[PDB]
Amino acid sequence: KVFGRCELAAAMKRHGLDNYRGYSLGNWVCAAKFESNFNTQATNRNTDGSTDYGILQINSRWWCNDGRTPGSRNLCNIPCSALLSSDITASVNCAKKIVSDGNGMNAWVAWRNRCKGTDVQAWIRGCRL
Ligand SMILES: [Cl-]
Ligand SMILES: [Cl-]
Ligand SMILES: [Cl-]
Ligand SMILES: [Cl-]
Ligand SMILES: [Cl-]
Ligand SMILES: [Cl-]
Ligand SMILES: [Cl-]
Ligand code: NA
Repeated sequence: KVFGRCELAAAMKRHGLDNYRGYSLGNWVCAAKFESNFNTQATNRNTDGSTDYGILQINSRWWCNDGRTPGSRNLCNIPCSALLSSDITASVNCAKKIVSDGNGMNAWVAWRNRCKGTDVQAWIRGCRL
């Protein structure tokens, strides 16, 4: 599913990502935009053979199992394809564990390079929330 901007914001808010670990909702929307373009079916292989899945491009090296990432972990105890559902519950819950790992949203390189230090609340502007 390709989410609408405010549609995704509302879904993330509902799931408690708004100000999770102090990251206002706009951070998560901004991140999702540059990770997946709001597409739950997004997948991208990394240089190391691991793959990123879903609206928040969660990595198979550490967080999910895709049957093909050698010497990887599965810290969110899920098959990676579960993250490609039109529903985002698995993504959001796994993201809560990631952003608590110590690095915050710097875990998402695209957030650090494209969202961090910007006016991220602009990503929820005009949204009814
Ligand atoms: Cl947009
Ligand atoms: Cl694997
Ligand atoms: Cl393969
Ligand atoms: Cl594991
Ligand atoms: Cl959802
Ligand atoms: Cl933090
Ligand atoms: Cl915000
Ligand atoms: Na894995």
